[PDB]
Amino acid sequence: EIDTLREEIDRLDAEILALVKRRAEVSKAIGKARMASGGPRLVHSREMKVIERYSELGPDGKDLAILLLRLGRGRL
Amino acid sequence: EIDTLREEIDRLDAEILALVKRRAEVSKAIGKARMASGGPRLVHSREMKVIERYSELGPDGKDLAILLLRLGRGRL
Repeated sequence: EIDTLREEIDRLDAEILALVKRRAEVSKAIGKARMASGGPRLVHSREMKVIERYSELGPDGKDLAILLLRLGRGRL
Repeated sequence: EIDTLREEIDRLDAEILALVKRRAEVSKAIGKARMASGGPRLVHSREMKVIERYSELGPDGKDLAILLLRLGRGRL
């Protein structure tokens, strides 16, 4: 029944938004700790593994991982 | 400490991936029920509200909502 399915979607989006906001805050912290310690960014090791993880969803999955990594970027 | 922050990221991504997979399955169902009942797609009402919800994250947020809606599209 559509309305039950719709309310399942709204529950899923509440959970996703909360987790993405937290992921953005944690990534920002990791960024601070990288810059405040030098050392290269882990693009080809760790970031590529994150993109591969979400690639299980298909190519819109790869793009989703790319946006999550953008959300973790430092602001002045 | 980086390694603790890194393990928090990996926990957050496990949760996000599980919820996105479920959201894809539920959206597909809503799609089936729409087609199998006619009626217009709720682009300007419901989909726009989902994009607005994720827009709280910034423009990468708008793009994230667009990809979540794509993941819900029917396959033969």
